[PDB]
Amino acid sequence: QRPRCFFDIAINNQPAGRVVFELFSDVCPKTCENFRCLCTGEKGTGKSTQKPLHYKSCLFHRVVKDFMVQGGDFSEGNGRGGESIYGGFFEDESFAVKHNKEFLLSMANRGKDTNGSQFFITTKPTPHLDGHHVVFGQVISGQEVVREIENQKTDAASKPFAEVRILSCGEL
Ligand SMILES: [Mg+2]
Ligand SMILES: [Mg+2]
Repeated sequence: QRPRCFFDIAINNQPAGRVVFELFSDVCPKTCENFRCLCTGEKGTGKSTQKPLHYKSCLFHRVVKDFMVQGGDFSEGNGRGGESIYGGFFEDESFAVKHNKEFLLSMANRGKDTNGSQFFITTKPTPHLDGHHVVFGQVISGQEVVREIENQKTDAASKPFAEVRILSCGEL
């Protein structure tokens, strides 16, 4: 069975609901294990960042309407940071799953083989990302929460003016 993970979201400290993901561990096992462990916090402290390998209290720092919502920068909160559970970054595992629909879970990166902790959730088909970002899961519930994140007003760097925070997270 494929694992299922969750985020409980708050927007300016007001609960917005839970997003649940299914992870395609049969396609991208190393990528899925990283995300799963970042949900539970179970791998402890990031090697280079020296901060918890954990999405708890992390933000959705980049929102682009009709494109995606992105988070997981636990160490800098702005896209510059993060790290994987393996230390630093890990390689792009599979391009098998297409970015052909809303509500797919995919790895953010800064070029080839730079997977860390940052992830995004598509909000429309984004096929041009195929071969660039590894899709590794999908929303199963909480689509309306994702839409509420997507519709946030953002600053000049596409960061929501509201704090879109992962209040709690884990594995089901
Ligand atoms: Mg390779
Ligand atoms: Mg790129």
